Amino acid sequence: MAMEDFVRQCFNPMIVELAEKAMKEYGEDPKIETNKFAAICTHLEVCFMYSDFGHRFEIIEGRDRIMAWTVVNSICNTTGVEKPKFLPDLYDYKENRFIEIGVTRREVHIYYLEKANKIKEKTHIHIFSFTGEEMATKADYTLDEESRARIKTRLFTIRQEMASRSLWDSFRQSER
Ligand SMILES: Cc1cc(-c2noc(=O)[nH]2)ccc1-c1cc(=O)c(O)c(C(=O)O)[nH]1
Ligand SMILES: [Mn+2]
Ligand SMILES: [Mn+2]
Repeated sequence: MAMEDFVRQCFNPMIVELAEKAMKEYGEDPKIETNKFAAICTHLEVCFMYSDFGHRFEIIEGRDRIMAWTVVNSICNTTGVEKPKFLPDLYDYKENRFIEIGVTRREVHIYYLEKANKIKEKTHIHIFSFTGEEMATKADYTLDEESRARIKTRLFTIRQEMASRSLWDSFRQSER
């Protein structure tokens, strides 16, 4: 699979390994579910990028479940903020709120409703597309123009890379 080769070549090994771990532990093979693998990596990278543009953010996504919940509990105990039912992706120490990060091959409003419906919580939601569109709750985009622009550019580059290798048509039809 070119798709597996693309993944190993466009994401850095820590991300690839983190994505592989999370698939394999749940009995999913990244050489078979190659679109899912590419999606997990993409989303991981966005979460890491989002975190890196701030010690403003706590990274929750990408840790094992014990650690993610340890981090969430520890944030809750010290800030007082409500404990989410689902593991979010980051915590924002400036805005004092969790963030759910969405990356979608579909329209941002569509994916946004899917997320908000799933955590109907007082978690902030920020959706990115592979087209440069974003949507965030209350149109509050958390980051500055430049950090958002780097995320959008990276996502658009992944898409175009996939398109170079004729993987994009498959990739975008494999989301809900
Ligand atoms: C990135 C991803 C991909 C899939 C997926 N399954 O088949 C695919 O093509 N993608 C399912 C869930 C998730 C996912 C998305 C999120 O935004 C997210 O916060 C999580 C999470 O588990 O915390 N998982
Ligand atoms: Mn997550
Ligand atoms: Mn997410």
